[PDB]
Amino acid sequence: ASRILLNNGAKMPILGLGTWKSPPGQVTEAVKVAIDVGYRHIDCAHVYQNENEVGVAIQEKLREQVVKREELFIVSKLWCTYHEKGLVKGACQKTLSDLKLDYLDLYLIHWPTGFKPGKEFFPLDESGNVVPSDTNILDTWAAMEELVDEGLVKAIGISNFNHLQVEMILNKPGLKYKPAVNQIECHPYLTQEKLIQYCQSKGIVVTAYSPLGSPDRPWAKPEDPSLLEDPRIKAIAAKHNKTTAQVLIRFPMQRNLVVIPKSVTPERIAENFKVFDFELSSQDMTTLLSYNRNWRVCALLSCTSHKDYPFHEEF
Ligand SMILES: NC(=O)c1ccc[n+]([C@@H]2O[C@H](COP(=O)([O-])OP(=O)(O)OC[C@H]3O[C@@H](n4cnc5c(N)ncnc54)[C@H](OP(=O)(O)O)[C@@H]3O)[C@@H](O)[C@H]2O)c1
Ligand SMILES: O=C(O)COc1cc(F)ccc1C(=O)NCc1ccccc1
Repeated sequence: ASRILLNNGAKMPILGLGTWKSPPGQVTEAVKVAIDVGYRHIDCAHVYQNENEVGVAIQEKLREQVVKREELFIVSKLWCTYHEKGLVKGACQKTLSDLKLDYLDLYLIHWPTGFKPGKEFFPLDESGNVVPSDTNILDTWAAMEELVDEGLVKAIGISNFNHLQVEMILNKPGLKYKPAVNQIECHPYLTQEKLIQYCQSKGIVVTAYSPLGSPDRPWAKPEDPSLLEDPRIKAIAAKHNKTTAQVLIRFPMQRNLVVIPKSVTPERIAENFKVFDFELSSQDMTTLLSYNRNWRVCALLSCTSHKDYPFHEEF
């Protein structure tokens, strides 16, 4: 099936288009192309600095009647400097304004780490440490719940939450809406079995980010592992007459995950969508899982001292 049922009753397309690092001068056409070739889910964030341009594409396709709003699933994320309960609504409204929408299908707490509010996405002390917020994440969650009740978002969720942090939300006194989704890094070098099992057992859908290993991540080093160039994954792809990227996208789909590969290249946007016509064997799946190295694309040293930094825990 092309969609997965969320715990709010809505269906979420299991394939979406990522937009982190998509240049503002290219992302409008990227999203237009994606919608033209069948994508119905776009993953966005305020911190990506391109929501206005993403919105231009969505709006044109709605105006052109290529797709109805109800058929789209648009996701964005609350940045760390907006965890203060009194700032959450305004942050959501800014994202809605930029995307030119009157609701989001899903709004995520981007990271469990709250930062000092202000214009800077990463406010630093004079010694280079990120400056935290004293806001409790349970209070941030209550503010997210208000967005559902005010009609700004259809679903709320979390991102980069470790299992104890997910548990904190699930155990929140007076919890009104469970998180619908936990969006986490996941690919054959960071397979996330423990966290995935935990979330799924609680009815939380997992979205896999950086499924191709984020080769355009700005902190990449030449000697880093490369999923797209792994000869073992290439061999599995060859067996199926698919590309390595297509195998990397199909892999999380067969684990009942949502997956959000990013591209601004029209040929690749189309390629990445052509993943509903083959099946990896159980053996293929277990073989891909065996490549786990606990290797993370997404982490940040400046935030490792933050009390809510998610990656000290095993999972
Ligand atoms: N919640 C979070 O904290 C978080 C963190 C990271 C990512 N994300 C989300 O997840 C999305 C995906 O992750 P990502 O952007 O880190 O990396 P990714 O999707 O794993 O990889 C993107 C890179 O792969 C290239 N690529 C795409 N398709 C390809 C294909 N078929 N063949 C060869 N190369 C291909 C892209 O190049 P071109 O664009 O030049 O074609 C780009 O350099 C992000 O854009 C964002 O929406 C969320
Ligand atoms: O956060 C994303 O979606 C992708 O990464 C970025 C995307 C951006 F646009 C800007 C920054 C980052 C970044 O460094 N993230 C790592 C991080 C952020 C916050 C707390 C702990 C680790």
